Amino acid sequence: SFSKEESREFMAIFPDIVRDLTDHTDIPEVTKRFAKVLQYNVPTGKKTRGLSTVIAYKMLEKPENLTPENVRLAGILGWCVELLQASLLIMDDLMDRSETRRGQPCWYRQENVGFLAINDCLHVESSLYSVLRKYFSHLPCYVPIIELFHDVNFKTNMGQSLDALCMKDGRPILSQFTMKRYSSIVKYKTSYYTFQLPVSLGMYLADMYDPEQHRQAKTILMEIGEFFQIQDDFLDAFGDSQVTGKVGTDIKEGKCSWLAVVALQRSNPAQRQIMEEHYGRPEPESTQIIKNLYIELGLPATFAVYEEESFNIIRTHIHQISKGLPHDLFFKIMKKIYKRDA
Amino acid sequence: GSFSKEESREFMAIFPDIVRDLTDHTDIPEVTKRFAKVLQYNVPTGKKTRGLSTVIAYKMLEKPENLTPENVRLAGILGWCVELLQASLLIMDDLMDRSETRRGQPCWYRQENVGFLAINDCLHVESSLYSVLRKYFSHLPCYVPIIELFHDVNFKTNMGQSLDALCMKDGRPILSQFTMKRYSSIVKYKTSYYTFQLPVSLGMYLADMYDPEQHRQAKTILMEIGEFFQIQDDFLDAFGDSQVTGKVGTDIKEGKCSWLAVVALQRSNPAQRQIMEEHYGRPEPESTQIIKNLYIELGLPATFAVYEEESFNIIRTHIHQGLPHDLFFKIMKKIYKRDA
Ligand SMILES: C=C(C)CCOP(=O)(O)OP(=O)(O)O
Ligand SMILES: C=C(C)CCOP(=O)(O)OP(=O)(O)O
Ligand SMILES: C=C(C)CCOP(=O)(O)OP(=O)(O)O
Ligand SMILES: C=C(C)CCOP(=O)(O)OP(=O)(O)O
Ligand SMILES: [Mn+2]
Ligand SMILES: [Mn+2]
Ligand SMILES: [Mn+2]
Ligand SMILES: [Mn+2]
Ligand SMILES: [Mn+2]
Ligand SMILES: [Mn+2]
Repeated sequence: SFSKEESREFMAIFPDIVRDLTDHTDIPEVTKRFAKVLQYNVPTGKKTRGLSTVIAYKMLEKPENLTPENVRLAGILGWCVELLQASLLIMDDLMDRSETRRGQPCWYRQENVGFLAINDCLHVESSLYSVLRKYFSHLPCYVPIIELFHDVNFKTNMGQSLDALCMKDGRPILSQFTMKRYSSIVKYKTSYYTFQLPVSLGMYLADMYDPEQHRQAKTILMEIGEFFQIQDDFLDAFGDSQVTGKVGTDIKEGKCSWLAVVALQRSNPAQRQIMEEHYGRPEPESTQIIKNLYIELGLPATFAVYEEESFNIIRTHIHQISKGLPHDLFFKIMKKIYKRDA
Repeated sequence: GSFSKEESREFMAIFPDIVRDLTDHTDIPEVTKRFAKVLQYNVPTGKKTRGLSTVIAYKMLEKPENLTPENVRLAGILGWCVELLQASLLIMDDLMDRSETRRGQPCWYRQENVGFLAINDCLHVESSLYSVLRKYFSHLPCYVPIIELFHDVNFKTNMGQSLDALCMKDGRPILSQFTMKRYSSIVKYKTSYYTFQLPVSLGMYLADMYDPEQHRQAKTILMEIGEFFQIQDDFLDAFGDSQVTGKVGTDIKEGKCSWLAVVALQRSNPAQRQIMEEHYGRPEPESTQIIKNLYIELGLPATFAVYEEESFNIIRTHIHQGLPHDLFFKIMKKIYKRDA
C-alpha cells in the first residue's frame, strides 16, 4: 500500500544493517568511515525497491505464514536491494558527471572522496552478501537469492555499458538512437534490478521457485520498468531539481534518452541538424538550445499523453496475468509511480 | 606444480571457455562483443601467479587418487575466477592512482572511448566471476563456502583500498601517521587476503578441507608472504624498470604510505624530514625526482636488498614450523628476487 506505517517499519531495520557491517577491530578508521558512506548514500531515497520487496512478500506468502520474523526478513532483503541501488548511484553520478543526488552534492564531489567513490561503490555492493550471509544462510532460499543478486548485477552492468556507448569521439551516434536500442538499454540498465529483483526476492522468501511463475512476473515487470525509465528521462529535462533531488545531465552526456529518440522521430531537417550540432556538448547554451527544441516539438504534452495510454495498456496486461499471481501487487506498483514528479 | 611452461599452457587453454561462458543475452550483441574485448585486454595479460597458485595448492592438498583431469580443470576455473577479481581491482586502482601504463599497455581508462566507462567495466568484470562459479561448482559441497570466501575477501580488499586512499588530506600527505603499524594493516587487507589466502583457501575448499584450524595455520604464514610481496612491489614502483615491470610508478606523486616512505621517515635527519614534508605527494615532476634522490642517499636500494634476503630466510624458518610445506616454499621461490 506504500503507507506511513510501512515506511516506519522499514526505516527501523536500517540501524541494524549499519551495526551488522561496521560493529575488523584493527582498522577502526575504515569501519567508522564506511558507517558514514552507508549513512549518506543508502537511506535518503524514496526506497520504492526496498518497500516493494516487503509488499511483494506480504501478497505472495500464505496469510498464516506472515509472522513478525518473516516480515522482518523481507525488510532485510529490501535493504539489500537499496544497498545495490546505493552502489549503482555512486558509480552512475561519477560516470554521468552529476552535481546533486537526493538533494545533496554527489558522493564523489565531497571534500576527500573524488575517485575513492569507485572503491565505496564496490564496498557497498559486497556488503549486502554479508547481510545475506548473517540472516538467510540457514534457509532454503539462500542460494537462489545469492544467484539472483549476481545475475541481476551482471545484467545491470551490461545495461550501463550499452548506455555509455551513446557517444564515440565526443559526438553522439544519433543514427543509432532507435526505440529498439532504447528498449534494450532500459531492460538491462533499470528493469531487472528496480522491478524484477524485489518481486522475485518476495517469491523466493515465500518458496515460489516455479520457473513459469517468475516468467509471467518478468514480462509485466519489464513493461513497468520501461514505463518507469521514460518517466526518469522526462524529469531529467523538465523536472524541478528541488523536488527530483538531482540536476539532469542526459543532454550534456548525449544519452539515447526517450526524449532524444522521439525528438529525432519528429524533427524536420533543420531540427535534426540542431540535434547534430548541439546534442552531447559540454556548453550550457547547447543544452538550452536542445531543451528549447524539446519544448518546440511538444514533448511535454507527448510524454503526458504516452504516460496515460501506457498506464491503461499495462493495467489491461495485468488483468491478463496468470499462474496464480496477485494482480493487486502490480496495480499497487503502478499506482505508486503514475504521474510522479520525483 | 612448479610454475612450469606446461602449467601455463594448461592454464591459458581454459581462458577461451571463460570468455565463451560470459559472452556466447543474444538481443544485445554490441555489449557482449565489447565485453569479450574488455576480458581479452584486462584478464590474462599478467604473470597469473594467483591463478596458477590456486591450481598448485589443490594438486598438493587433494589426495593423489582424486586428481582427475576433471578436478584439475575445476581448480583452473577457480584460478581464472581469482584473475577476474584481480583484473577488476587493477582497472579500479589505475583510475584511483592516476597510472599511465599497466602490463606494458596504457591503463584501460586512458584507451580511446573508455574513460569513466572503466568504472562499469571494473564492476562488470567482478560480477562475471560469480557467473563462472555458478556454472561449474553449483552442484558441489564447496559451492557456498567458495561464494562466501570471495564476498568476504572482496569486502576486506575494499577496506584495504580505503585505508591506502586516506594517506592524503587537502593535497598533503599525513606523514606523522606513516608508521609500520599502519603499513602492516594496509597490506594485510589490500593485498594478502586476495593475493595469497584466497588461492590457497580455494584449493582447500575444492579438496573438501573445511577445518577452521587448518585455514588459520595457512593464513598466518600467507599473511607474512603478502607483506613480503607488497614491499617488493613498493620497491619496484620507485627503482623498477617500467619497460620490464610493465607500469610507471605513482606512489611518490600520490603520496602513498609505501614501505619506502615509511623507512625514509624512520632514518631521515631533520633536513631530510623537511624535504619529504615539502616534496612528497606533489604532482610536479621535479618533486618526484628530489624524493627518489633522497631515497638513494638513505641507501634504501641496499636496505631493501638486505631486508628481502633476511625476510626470505625468516619466512622459510616459519614454513618449517598436516599442511604441505613445499606449497609455501614454491610460492616463496617464485617471487624471491623478482624484478616484475
Ligand atoms: C533507475 C533510476 C532512474 C535511478 C534512480 O532511481 P529512483 O528514482 O527510484 O531513486 P531513489 O529514490 O532511490 O534515490
Ligand atoms: C543504473 C541506474 C542508476 C539507472 C539509470 O541511470 P540514470 O543515470 O538514468 O539515473 P539517474 O542519474 O537519472 O537517477
Ligand atoms: C597487489 C598488487 C601489487 C597488484 C599487482 O599484482 P601483480 O604484480 O601480481 O599483477 P599482475 O601480475 O596481474 O600484473
Ligand atoms: C591492486 C590492488 C588492490 C593493490 C594495490 O596496490 P598498488 O596500488 O600499489 O598496485 P600496483 O599499481 O602497484 O600494481
Ligand atoms: Mn545518472
Ligand atoms: Mn546514467
Ligand atoms: Mn535519468
Ligand atoms: Mn593503489
Ligand atoms: Mn596502483
Ligand atoms: Mn605498487
